[PDB]
Amino acid sequence: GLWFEEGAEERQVLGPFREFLKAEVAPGAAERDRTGAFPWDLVRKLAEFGVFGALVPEAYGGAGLSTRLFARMVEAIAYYDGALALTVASHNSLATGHILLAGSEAQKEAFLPKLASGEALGAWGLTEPGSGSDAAALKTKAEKVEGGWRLNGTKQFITQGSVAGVYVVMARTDPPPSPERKHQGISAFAFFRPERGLKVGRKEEKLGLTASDTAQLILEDLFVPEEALLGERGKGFYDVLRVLDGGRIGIAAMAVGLGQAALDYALAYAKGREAFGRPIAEFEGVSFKLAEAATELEAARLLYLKAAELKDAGRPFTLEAAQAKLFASEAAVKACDEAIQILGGYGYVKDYPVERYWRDARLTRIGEGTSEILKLVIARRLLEAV
Amino acid sequence: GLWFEEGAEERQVLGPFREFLKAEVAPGAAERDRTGAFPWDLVRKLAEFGVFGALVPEAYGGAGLSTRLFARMVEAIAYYDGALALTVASHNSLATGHILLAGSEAQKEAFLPKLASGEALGAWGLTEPGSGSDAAALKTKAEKVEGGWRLNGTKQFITQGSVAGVYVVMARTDPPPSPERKHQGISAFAFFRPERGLKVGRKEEKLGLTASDTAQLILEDLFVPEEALLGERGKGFYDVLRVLDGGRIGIAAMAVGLGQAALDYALAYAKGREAFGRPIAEFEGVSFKLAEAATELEAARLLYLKAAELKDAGRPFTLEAAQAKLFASEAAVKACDEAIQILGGYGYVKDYPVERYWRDARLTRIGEGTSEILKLVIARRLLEAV
Amino acid sequence: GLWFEEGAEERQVLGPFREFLKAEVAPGAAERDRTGAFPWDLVRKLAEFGVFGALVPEAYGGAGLSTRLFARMVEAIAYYDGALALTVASHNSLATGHILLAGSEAQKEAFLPKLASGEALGAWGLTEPGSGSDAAALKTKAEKVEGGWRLNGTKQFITQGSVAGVYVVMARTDPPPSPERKHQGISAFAFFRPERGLKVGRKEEKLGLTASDTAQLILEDLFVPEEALLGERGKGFYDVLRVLDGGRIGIAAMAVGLGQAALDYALAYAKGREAFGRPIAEFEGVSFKLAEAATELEAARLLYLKAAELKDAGRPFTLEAAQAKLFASEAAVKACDEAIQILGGYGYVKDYPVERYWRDARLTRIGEGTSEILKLVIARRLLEAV
Amino acid sequence: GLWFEEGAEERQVLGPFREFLKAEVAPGAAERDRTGAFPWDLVRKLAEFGVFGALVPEAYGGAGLSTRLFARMVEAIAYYDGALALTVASHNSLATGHILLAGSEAQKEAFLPKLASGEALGAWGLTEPGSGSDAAALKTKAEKVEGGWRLNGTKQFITQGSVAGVYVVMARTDPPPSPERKHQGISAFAFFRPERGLKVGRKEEKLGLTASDTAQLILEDLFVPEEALLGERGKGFYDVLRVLDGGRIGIAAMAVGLGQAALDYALAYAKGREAFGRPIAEFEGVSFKLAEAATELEAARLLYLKAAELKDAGRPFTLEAAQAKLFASEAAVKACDEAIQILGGYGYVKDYPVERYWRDARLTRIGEGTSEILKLVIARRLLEAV
Ligand SMILES: Cc1cc2nc3c(=O)[nH]c(=O)nc-3n(C[C@H](O)[C@H](O)[C@H](O)COP(=O)(O)OP(=O)(O)OC[C@H]3O[C@@H](n4cnc5c(N)ncnc54)[C@H](O)[C@@H]3O)c2cc1C
Ligand SMILES: Cc1cc2nc3c(=O)[nH]c(=O)nc-3n(C[C@H](O)[C@H](O)[C@H](O)COP(=O)(O)OP(=O)(O)OC[C@H]3O[C@@H](n4cnc5c(N)ncnc54)[C@H](O)[C@@H]3O)c2cc1C
Ligand SMILES: Cc1cc2nc3c(=O)[nH]c(=O)nc-3n(C[C@H](O)[C@H](O)[C@H](O)COP(=O)(O)OP(=O)(O)OC[C@H]3O[C@@H](n4cnc5c(N)ncnc54)[C@H](O)[C@@H]3O)c2cc1C
Ligand SMILES: Cc1cc2nc3c(=O)[nH]c(=O)nc-3n(C[C@H](O)[C@H](O)[C@H](O)COP(=O)(O)OP(=O)(O)OC[C@H]3O[C@@H](n4cnc5c(N)ncnc54)[C@H](O)[C@@H]3O)c2cc1C
Repeated sequence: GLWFEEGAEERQVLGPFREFLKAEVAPGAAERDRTGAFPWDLVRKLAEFGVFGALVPEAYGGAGLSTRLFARMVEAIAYYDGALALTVASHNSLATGHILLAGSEAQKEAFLPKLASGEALGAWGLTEPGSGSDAAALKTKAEKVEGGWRLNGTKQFITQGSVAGVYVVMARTDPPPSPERKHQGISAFAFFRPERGLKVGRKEEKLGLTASDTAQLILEDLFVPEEALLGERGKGFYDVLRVLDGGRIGIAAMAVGLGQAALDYALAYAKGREAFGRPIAEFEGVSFKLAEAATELEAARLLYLKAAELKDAGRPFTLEAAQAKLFASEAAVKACDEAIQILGGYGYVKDYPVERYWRDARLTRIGEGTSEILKLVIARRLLEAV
Repeated sequence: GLWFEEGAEERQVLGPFREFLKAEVAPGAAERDRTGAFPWDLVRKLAEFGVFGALVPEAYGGAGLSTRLFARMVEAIAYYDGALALTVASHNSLATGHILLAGSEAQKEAFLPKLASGEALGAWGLTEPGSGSDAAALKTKAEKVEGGWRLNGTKQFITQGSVAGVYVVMARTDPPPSPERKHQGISAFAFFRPERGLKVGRKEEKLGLTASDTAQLILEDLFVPEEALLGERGKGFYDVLRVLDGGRIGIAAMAVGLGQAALDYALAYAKGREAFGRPIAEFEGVSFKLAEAATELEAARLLYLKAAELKDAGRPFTLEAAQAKLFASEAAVKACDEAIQILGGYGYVKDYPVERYWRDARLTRIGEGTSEILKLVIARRLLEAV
Repeated sequence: GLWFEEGAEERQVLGPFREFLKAEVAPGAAERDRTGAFPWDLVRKLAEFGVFGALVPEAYGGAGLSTRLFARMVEAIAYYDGALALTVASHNSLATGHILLAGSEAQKEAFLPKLASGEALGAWGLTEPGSGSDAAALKTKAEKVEGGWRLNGTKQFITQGSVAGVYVVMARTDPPPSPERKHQGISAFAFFRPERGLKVGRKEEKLGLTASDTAQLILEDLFVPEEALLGERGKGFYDVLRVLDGGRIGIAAMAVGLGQAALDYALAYAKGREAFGRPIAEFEGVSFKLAEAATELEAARLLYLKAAELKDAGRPFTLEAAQAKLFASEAAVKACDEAIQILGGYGYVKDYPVERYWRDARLTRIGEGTSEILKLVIARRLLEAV
Repeated sequence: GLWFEEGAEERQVLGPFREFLKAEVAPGAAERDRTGAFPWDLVRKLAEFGVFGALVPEAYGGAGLSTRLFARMVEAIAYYDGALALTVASHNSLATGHILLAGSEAQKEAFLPKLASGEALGAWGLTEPGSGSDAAALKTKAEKVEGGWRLNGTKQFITQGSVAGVYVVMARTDPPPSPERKHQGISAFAFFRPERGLKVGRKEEKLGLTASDTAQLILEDLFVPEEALLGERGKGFYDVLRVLDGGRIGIAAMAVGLGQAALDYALAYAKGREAFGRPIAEFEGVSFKLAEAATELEAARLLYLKAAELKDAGRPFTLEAAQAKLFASEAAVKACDEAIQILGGYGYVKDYPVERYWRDARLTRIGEGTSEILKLVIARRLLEAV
């Protein structure tokens, strides 16, 4: 069909997928938000579908899907369970994506098959206690030893950090030429869950996405073989930025899914709830919110589809991925907040899903580049183009 | 001192009060947000101070404070514990306020002393499952019987609903002349916790203000004596509106307190957290948020002080109370959301208080008149004045 | 290349078109904004580009272009002269579009060739002094007489009202079945500039779009032949609604053009203007404004391209055209206001074009359905879909 | 009565003042916006009200009014004529205020009587073509010569620049110790309109405030006596900062006046204009805009009254004046834009005053410190307080 809508082939995949989500994922979303229990059962079931190898080429045991279709799949998952959407998006975009992007043929044959089947979930460790937005300020170090490297440092807020079977960690291998250029000298390392040298820190409770595994990683004299070095030594940061460009498309889709769920719930609610003798949807104070949210969410969807298209075409998309994530996350969180408002007192109670949608969506304005950082990324590119 | 700042007499009360809050209330705020355990210990300690009889005249065993001072006290409590602030604000403004406003000398001597000492917490039941914003659409009925009345109906989201010793419930005693004028025929009833006829429904879990008691009340053939009728029969709605005007000043103050706590935390954090070689407070993306929030919160404070002043002067303040609550709640929630953003990933974790500040403040845009309802109230008054 | 980009065919047309605009239209834009002198000379030259018969089939002497290409052409014109863009958009979308939509073969052969060549500009009269948003409340009457009709009424703010050679006027021919169905009974009439019966009222000075011809039309027992009736008698308002859907796509494009011009100017200015030792573009207070505007403008463009595509595909597009116009107009006006701010004092002086961009763009949130009306159109469609 | 209301004394002054404004100023406001003709006649009459020497002590021939009363007077003027309000505010706050602040007894006796009577209007020249927000980067030089100084430089956008009888110009007299301390070495010079050495450049057309005199000043080896030095040599910028604090209070009041005029007009219009069978004020899309604007404008007024009070009390008010100006200007411009929207097409025509209100108010977010600069001033004060 038309570029902006789901084509026949996309519907053939997404239609059945959405029914699976409604039947198997939706029922326990509220409970998972309360308990935080990692959904191993659903991971297993999704993995059997190839969801955890979505972007991985079929040659490596993956589904070989396009960025566009995978993004739509993430939106679909997020509509029913934000935590699961983050689990799926991060696994595919970050750890797996980085190995697919910079891995040698040997590394891709060793890691990709296990990641694509779900046998091994992937964790991507960039952020640290002292550095997030300024990611190049990381302090984890990698020193050269006989047979490989010795890693020492701490990673903060790592998704799948405690359940991962494969880890990709960024560490400094060489001194930076200057503080302005501290990105130089950083390398990436890919390795299977260590027998020793890696421990999970005190788990933090989160505002939302309860069931998503987020943990602190403490690396103490962790040994990794020579084959662990991912990409060229000291040039890992450029690769990190390319990985985040792709990851941002997934987060944009995640945001749209959560915002759409909130809008859909508010629309249905406003049509059935009456006040002053008529459905509240008849008051502009409610209908205008619905119209604005619907419009912004459609705009956000078009933006992430555009970014995905550029990536699928092998063209630069840094600016476009940033714009998509920025707009989708900001619009989605606003839509969720308006949905809470439309339900009134009921929007403040956990028996209804809207308060969870907001709590889950709220992280999309922070993860993989805060909205502030993205505005810098966007402005810089705009100014360069004069 | 100058009208807009705390005078010497106000500081004499608030200064020591704030230290008490820092030492006895602040320490357990996070735990109460997780467990929802009603703070009986703190209620007892505050009650000994007269906090639960703040507006009640000294003749009835109250503290006889001004609306202005009580509002500042609510802001102070909210700064450290939103749930406790709501408990204090609702008890004083609604149940107690309604009895003080419309009670006969006999009723005030019977109820006020117990409410002012905290021996009896007050619950005010207006809202029902089918009516909130359109409060005059309530369905609870009061039928005249020998010796008094028989009440039947359900109240929704009632603060102190399960722990109250005194209840004030609104019910229809006479048929409305028309749907446009359904407010006519509604009466208010004040009574001590019933030996029978009243039961607490399934408790709902909330987005925030966890430790604040919120319950559904089910009235089944509840008998109340003739002396229970509060105000004139069928004219209780006008009184309800006057009670809400006063209550809105307290909620405005509550919002300001929560927003100020968020701003203060973000300011301190931004000064100590460094990125790209400098405190993040040095980046306009952060400092502009701080400046805007500080400015809006000060404006909100001036607005609630103005409303309080008018009430203390015995002058109309419906428009002013609505403006104060509308602006304070909207500004406070925005400030809290910006504080989450400034802390970044840390703003999304429960080890820090900012995510709780937002969750607690979020109800202020809904309770005692949603922002939408308040805009209607304000616009109507503006248009009447031409 | 990709759907959202200009295709090979589009570039071959838009490339030289833009060159013409920069050389012949841009130079006098500022002067026209000051004098309001209608650009008859530019109209003649533009007519050569197919621009005054863009959507009219080649059979009737038009250019036979797609809605998508025409929309891009309107954005291009708007980038350099907002008044000219409105002249082109209205002529094509309203008067011409209505005749193309409901005209009989005889009417199309008689009117379209003259409109499509620019020899006769078209004016569309719907709005009246007492009705705009509530367009079906028009009072202009059309009484049936021997061999035709006699029209009496006043039309307000009609584009091309004083310079038009062809007029399309909506007038009531039959009584409305009920006040709720007042849209029934309205007919459309197409006719050439009469010798009498039509006079132009006191010209009003406008905030922007100075050179765009806007006038009040006073119909005084204006006679029109039987052949003047456009569409089915009493079904004129239905055609009007269809005409507005198409028109809104053009206004959305117009808005994007003006907003893009403001953004581009602000970007160039911020890169060259220094303060405190560096380009002001290096301060986030400035760069964040630029990033947000750019993000919203690109979403707005995607929205109008989507609406144009649906129209070209013969599919429903009422909802989509409303979303495009609403989003684009609101985003463009904000971007223009931000540009004024970025230029500081220079943004307040007419020597620079940004203040004009805002004044011109400001009408896009009002014309062809105010933003408020569009939110209603949007909400209704969303709710009807359940 | 209450602090925030007009006191007995204020009403006795403002009552007749407002009557004068409505009778003598309001009638020609629209015409002056079209012609830009400086209102010399109104200046003479206003001078009678003490308005051109409002803050000047009676000893020096002034009115000896409080900052609070003067601020209310500026709001009153702005309500009817924005250009006149700027003329009064700038004359009083800048040129006159600077001489009153740093002038010696001899300078005050020589300048103030003439400025305070309106016989000599005052121009304050700080801004230059290359420096505005970064005011300390001024390039105008003051070389020491026999019996005085010789000034060379260009001043940009100077209010009263071409009609002033007294000029206060900032020029560098000594080299800056370092680029970071460039504010040191700047001096102020007060002098009467010279016979040569000062010429007015090409007048620029403005977006609004048409009748306000604004001009570029070219100083060409302009000689001024030793007595021209205002304040301590090289310490002129410190006085400049103090002058701006006071000026910002006046601009805040100006903004409130314009915003209030727009709000009042929109309220009256919405009550009388009907659509779809009822006053448009009955649609929340319109009434919510009115309620928000009214709420923000009253907060803005409270903020400027607070700042004025602190100044009158001899207490610090830098932070407060910045907050007042920032809030008032932003709120007023938004209210004016909403008024344009509420009038629909009529809001876009000059026959109605709302488009002028917006154009006039728009400068308040730029003059005497852009909103961006004010947020910096605010943030710095907040952070210094820890
Ligand atoms: C639930 C969750 C899951 C996550 N999963 C992963 C993961 O799987 N892998 C991984 O590596 N990381 C992960 N993260 C970390 C996340 O990427 C970082 O939190 C984020 O990139 C930076 O946030 P921060 O906490 O470092 O805040 P900071 O970087 O300290 O920033 C704090 C505030 O300062 C602002 N700021 C900083 N610099 C500037 C500037 N120059 N201009 C303007 N504003 C600025 C920021 O926008 C923010 O508002 C996760 C975080 C969370 C909460
Ligand atoms: C934690 C909590 C504590 C509370 N405590 C008390 C208490 O102590 N005592 C008590 O009596 N009640 C209490 N309430 C109830 C509260 O007052 C009501 O929820 C509120 O007044 C109305 O909300 P609602 O749930 O009825 O939503 P509704 O009234 O159904 O409204 C839903 C949405 O429609 C909007 N809307 C409705 N009408 C219009 C209109 N005409 N125009 C535009 N928009 C409209 C509302 O603004 C809202 O966005 C409490 C609620 C909560 C959540
Ligand atoms: C420069 C210019 C060119 C124009 N050219 C043409 C033309 O070529 N042909 C033509 O026929 N007309 C033309 N118009 C008129 C334009 O179409 C109308 O102005 C518009 O459709 C309705 O605006 P109005 O002035 O009637 O405002 P109103 O309809 O009176 O509305 C006033 C305010 O009330 C709001 N409002 C009204 N109803 C509701 C509601 N139900 N809910 C919420 N808000 C509501 C509106 O949004 C607006 O904010 C032009 C106008 C201008 C200024
Ligand atoms: C009608 C009018 C009357 C005036 N009257 C007077 C007068 O009487 N006397 C006088 O001396 N001047 C006067 N001015 C000038 C006015 O004071 C200056 O324009 C203003 O102080 C600075 O604006 P600028 O044009 O220099 O913009 P710039 O200083 O170049 O700033 C341009 C943009 O960059 C932003 N910016 C700059 N630095 C930063 C930063 N560090 N962080 C974030 N953003 C930044 C600004 O906010 C603005 O958005 C007047 C101007 C006008 C238009």
